[PDB]
Amino acid sequence: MDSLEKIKEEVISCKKCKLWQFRTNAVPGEGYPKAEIMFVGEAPGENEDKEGRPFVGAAGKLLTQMIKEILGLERDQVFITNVVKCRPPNNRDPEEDEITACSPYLDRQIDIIMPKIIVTLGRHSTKYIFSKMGENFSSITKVRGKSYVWKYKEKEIIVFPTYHPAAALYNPNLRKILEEDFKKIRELAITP
Ligand code: SF4
Repeated sequence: MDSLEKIKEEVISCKKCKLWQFRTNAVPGEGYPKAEIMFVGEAPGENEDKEGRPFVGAAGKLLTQMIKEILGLERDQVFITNVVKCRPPNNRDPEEDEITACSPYLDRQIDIIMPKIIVTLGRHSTKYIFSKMGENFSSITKVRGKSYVWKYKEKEIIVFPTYHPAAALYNPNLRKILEEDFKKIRELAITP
């Protein structure tokens, strides 16, 4: 039967799409298997590729700070991954065939974890999860900052799209919006 350990083993040696040829390390994701909050980013950047870990660049440091200061959580208490788990060449966006190849890993991670909340960081992860939900995706600007109920198996999962933290690094206005969004995520997390 499936497990997060099995998914990690498969990802680390995966050659299911052409992205494998460009990587230093695949990035399977990390965190608590019973996380109430699951964060899903786009694809690994350069530092993520180097470390084999999600959100470790400057952007990841900001994410960590927001999780700590606004949500009141350590990274070990949440689960963090990416819709595509290898760094696209020259940091381009992932192709549709790459998302198709890799996203079953994310499906399997969600299946196992069944978080209360999935926070989709950026337009690619948001569009992907919306496609799985059957929810209409317009743009990240139009859908961010709202909760969407995803009836999934026996449970309800709250999907909360926001901007990717890298977008907030050098943009004070967008960072305040991201912070406000994390405040809303906090309220959702603590409310029965
Ligand atoms: S991006 Fe995903 S599907 Fe493609 S090689 Fe890496 S782990 Fe496999």
